[PDB]
Amino acid sequence: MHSLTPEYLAALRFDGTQAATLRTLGEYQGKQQLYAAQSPEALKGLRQIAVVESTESSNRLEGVVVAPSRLKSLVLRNAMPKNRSEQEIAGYRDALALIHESATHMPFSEGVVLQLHTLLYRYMPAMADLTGRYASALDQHLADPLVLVPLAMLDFLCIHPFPDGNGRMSRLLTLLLLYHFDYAVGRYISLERIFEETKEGYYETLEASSQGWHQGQHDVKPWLDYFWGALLRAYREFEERVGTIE
Amino acid sequence: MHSLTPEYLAALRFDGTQAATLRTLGEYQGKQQLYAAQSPEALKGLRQIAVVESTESSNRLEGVVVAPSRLKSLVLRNAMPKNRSEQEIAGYRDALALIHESATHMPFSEGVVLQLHTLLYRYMPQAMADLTGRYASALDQHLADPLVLVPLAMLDFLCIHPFPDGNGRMSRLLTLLLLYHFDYAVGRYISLERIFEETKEGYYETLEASSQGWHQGQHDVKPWLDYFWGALLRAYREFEERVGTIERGR
Ligand code: NA
Repeated sequence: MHSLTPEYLAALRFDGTQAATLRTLGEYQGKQQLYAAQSPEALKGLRQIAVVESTESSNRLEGVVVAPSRLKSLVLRNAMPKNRSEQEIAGYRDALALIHESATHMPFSEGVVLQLHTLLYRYMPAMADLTGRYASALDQHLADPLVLVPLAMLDFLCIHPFPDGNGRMSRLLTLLLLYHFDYAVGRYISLERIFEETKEGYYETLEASSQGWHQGQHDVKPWLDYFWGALLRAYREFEERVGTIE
Repeated sequence: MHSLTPEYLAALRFDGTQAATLRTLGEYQGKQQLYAAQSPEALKGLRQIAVVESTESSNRLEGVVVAPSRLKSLVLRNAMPKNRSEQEIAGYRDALALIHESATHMPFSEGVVLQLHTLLYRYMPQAMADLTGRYASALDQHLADPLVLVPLAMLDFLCIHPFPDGNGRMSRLLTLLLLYHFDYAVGRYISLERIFEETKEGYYETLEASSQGWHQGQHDVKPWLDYFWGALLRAYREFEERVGTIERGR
């Protein structure tokens, strides 16, 4: 878990641009409750588009697609999957549904990760060291959660802990950890979709930042800049739908 | 203007702590708008305390004090000053009130700075050229977050020492002015001057520390930034404690 070691984290340095990006994401989080108070009538409409786009993009990034009309039925009218592709959609759908409704009760432990992985594949016929370093980084404030969350996911993808679903699991765990710090934009704007729309950047930054990872000499700036950027696109897109402030 | 030079700003680097601090202040900034509308009563109560503390504390840091009963008659009843001490309390009172009501119509221009310095010495018997245009240039190009530009502009303001007298009080008044330009309105409900006075040792140790090698443009602004942000946090944390009390024991 080279990204979450005390040595690696204590060495991280941010330029004036990154610093401003963090302050800006702090601002968006703070206004989350205002935006809602101003346009609660808009929240339902956003959720349905997000829940569908999330299941659609997260699976399509893995080459899994279903007929457009079946996507609707599986996600919105709880339909039964009839083939391998639909079974992977219903699986992500259930995992996603649980995180949106219980993330604040689900800690980042092997138990929860295995629980979510089990849902993801429920229609199909060193996590201890990751969760521990992450837990230890929070407990000691070794870095802001907007740094730990993305580095933990970088390490998760490098660790490649399950034979299948590591990419989708990384995207599901991203929502889970963001909710632990009340970064709820993921509920009204699909992060999986935002990543799929910047698909090239998503995979280039992950590969660039996972280079030299085994030696602990990897550079996380490419992945952080991309992550914070997608998180901003989500807030700006959420803002463009529920007004602004004074 | 060694702190607001593109080279000095493009060079600044922040550790994991400083980064978390900026994120935290960003969090507080964007939430006191709804935190206000949900507790209007508590505010008006804290405001009549901060306005008195701001004037009391900003002037006492300069060794200027008045009778305890006179302080309230001057600040809350616009009483007329009857000696030099009261004339400085009254001047700050007027400049402070002007900022709390027109800050968003008062850009950081030489005009606004002199307008304020003139008020500060309204009851008394009797450079900024670049600093302002340098800050303007830094904001326009986004060379740094406003939580960096503001504190560095005040460090430069104090090092320039542009007025024969008032530079200290002026820096504290200008701090509130600039913070309002970025929606950091906690200074109205929790006195930033008082928070500085309660930690005066840190206020001066960091200003003297971060101004070493200032003329050659090779000074370390971390001591001052860390102190400033820390003070701005005590203010917001203290605002959440006070609004969480006055609204539970009605
Ligand atoms: Na909890």
